[PDB]
Amino acid sequence: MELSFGARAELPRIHPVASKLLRLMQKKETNLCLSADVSLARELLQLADALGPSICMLKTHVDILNDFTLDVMKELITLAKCHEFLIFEDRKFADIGNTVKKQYEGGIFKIASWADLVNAHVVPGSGVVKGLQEVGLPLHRGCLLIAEMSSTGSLATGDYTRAAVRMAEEHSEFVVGFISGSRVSMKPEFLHLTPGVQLEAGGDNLGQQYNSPQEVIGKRGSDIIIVGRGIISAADRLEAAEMYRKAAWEAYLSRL
Amino acid sequence: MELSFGARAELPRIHPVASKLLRLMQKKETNLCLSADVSLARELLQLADALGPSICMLKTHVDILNDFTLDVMKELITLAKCHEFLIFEDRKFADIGNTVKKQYEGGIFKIASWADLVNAHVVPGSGVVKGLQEVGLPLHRGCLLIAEMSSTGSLATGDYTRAAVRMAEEHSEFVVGFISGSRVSMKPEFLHLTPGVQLEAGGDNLGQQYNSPQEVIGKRGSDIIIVGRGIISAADRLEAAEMYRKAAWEAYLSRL
Ligand SMILES: O=c1ccn([C@@H]2O[C@H](COP(=O)(O)O)[C@@H](O)[C@H]2O)c(=O)[nH]1
Ligand SMILES: O=c1ccn([C@@H]2O[C@H](COP(=O)(O)O)[C@@H](O)[C@H]2O)c(=O)[nH]1
Ligand code: NA
Ligand code: NA
Repeated sequence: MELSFGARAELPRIHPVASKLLRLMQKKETNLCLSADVSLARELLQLADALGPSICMLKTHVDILNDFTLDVMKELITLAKCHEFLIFEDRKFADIGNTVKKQYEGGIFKIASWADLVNAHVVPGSGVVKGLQEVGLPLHRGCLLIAEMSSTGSLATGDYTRAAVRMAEEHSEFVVGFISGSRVSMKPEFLHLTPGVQLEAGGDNLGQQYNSPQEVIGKRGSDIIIVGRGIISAADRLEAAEMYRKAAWEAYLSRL
Repeated sequence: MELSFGARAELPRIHPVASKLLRLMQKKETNLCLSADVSLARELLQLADALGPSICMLKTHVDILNDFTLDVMKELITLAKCHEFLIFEDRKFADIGNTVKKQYEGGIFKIASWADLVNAHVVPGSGVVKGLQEVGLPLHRGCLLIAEMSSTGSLATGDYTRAAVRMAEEHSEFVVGFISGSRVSMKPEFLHLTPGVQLEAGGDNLGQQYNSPQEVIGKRGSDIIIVGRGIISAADRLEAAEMYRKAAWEAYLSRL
C-alpha cells in the first residue's frame, strides 16, 4: 500500500527533482524543511551550514534578504550540495503566465538559476503553471502548487483545493507536489509539504495557526514539515531542528 | 446616483490615496493605468516621462527590472510628482501576514518606501491585509485586493470574489479598491481597476484574455483600465496611450 520515501523515489511517474529529494530524505532520515526566515545573508548561510545535515530542504524568501546578491545564492548552493538538501524559494507566483515567466527567470533575483523548487498559487488558472514551466522545464526545475494554507480565513478550501490537485496532476512534467495542510492527492508521486508547524499549540497575531508534526505527518498524511519560528527564534537552532526532524521522521515511520 | 471621479474624491469615507488619485483623474481626464512591463530602467523612466501626462497611474513589476536600484525608484517618483500619477507595484502579496509585512517593507526593493499602492490576493485570509497594513498605515499607503482575474481558468469567482469585497470593506483604513473585471463593490469609495484590456479582441498564448475599454468601463462599470502590451508593444507608445486614455475616458463619461 503505502510506500517509503525511497520507494516513492523510484515510481514510474516520479519527477527527477522529487526523486532526488525523496532519496536524500530517506538517506538522511529527514522530512524537515527549514523556513529560513531571516534578513541577513550571514545568518542564512550559518543556518544552512549548521542545520544542513538535519534538513531535506531549505525554504527561502529572498525578497526579505536585506543584503541579497547572486553570490549569496552561489554560497547557499555550495552548502546545499555539501549537506544534500534542496533549495525552495517560497515566491508564491500568482500572476498571469506571461508575467510569472519573467518574474521567475529575470530581474535581480534570477530565481530559476538557483531554486530547485518554487511554488505558485492556482487562483490565476493554469496559465500560471504554463508560464513558469516555460522557464522551469528547460532548467530542470520543479514546482509546488498551493492547495491549502495554514492561516485563519484561508480561501484555499473545497473546490479551490480540488482545482489545485487537478492542475498539478495535469502538469506533472513540472509540478511535483503541494503546499497543503494534509494529503490532498492520492497519487504517491506528489509531495505534500506543510507549513504552520510547531511542537506547542498556538499561532501568531497575524493569522498563523500551528499544528504539531505528529498531527500533520501522522494524522493528516503529509510528507514534509516546514518550520520557521519554531526553529529560528529558539536559542539553539541546531537542537531545535533536531527536535523537529525527529518528530516528523517518527510520525512518518509510524504511519508507514 | 452615480458620482463623478471628482465628487467621489470628496466622499466622507474616502481614503486619502484614493482621493488624490480621483482628483488627478478628473483634472487630467485620464482613467488609464500604464502597465510598464519592461526590463530596463531607462525604458521605464522614458515611458513614465513621455506618458505621464496621459496616465493616472503607472503600474510596476519591479522584480522584472534587470537593473533595479532604489535610485531608479527615486527618479520614477520625481516623474510621478511632475506629471501627477500614482505608482502601483503589482506585487500580489499572497502569504501569511507575518511574511508579507517583511516583503512589503524590507529586502532590496523596499516597496513601501516608493509605492503609493500595492495589491494582495485574498486567498490567505484577512491576515494578509493585517500584515501589510502594519507597514502601510504608518507610511500613508493604500492597497488593492484582487477580487477577479483576467486569465483563463481564474478561480477568483463567486464566493471568492464576495470574500474579497467583504475583506476590503472591513479594512477600509488601508484598502482603497480592487483589481477586478467589473464593478464588484456597490460602495463608491472603492476604486475598480481592470487589467486584460486591449482595443482589439484577442488574448495571449498563456491565458490572458482581452476586453475593450468600452466593455470594461462602460458595460462592466469599472473605473480604470490597466494596459500593458497594447501600449508597450506599439511603435508609438504615446499615441497608443492617448488612444486608450480617450477610450476609457469617454466610456466613463457616457456611463455617467
Ligand atoms: O500556508 C502557508 C504557506 C506558506 N507559509 C510560509 O511558511 C513559513 C511559516 O513560518 P513559521 O510560522 O513557522 O515561522 C513562512 O515563511 C510562511 O511564509 C505559511 O506559513 N503558510
Ligand atoms: O487579473 C490580472 C491581474 C493582473 N494583471 C497584470 O496586468 C498586466 C496586463 O498586461 P497586458 O496583458 O496588457 O500586457 C500585467 O502586468 C499582468 O501581470 C493581469 O493581466 N490580470
Ligand atoms: Na524529519
Ligand atoms: Na482614460
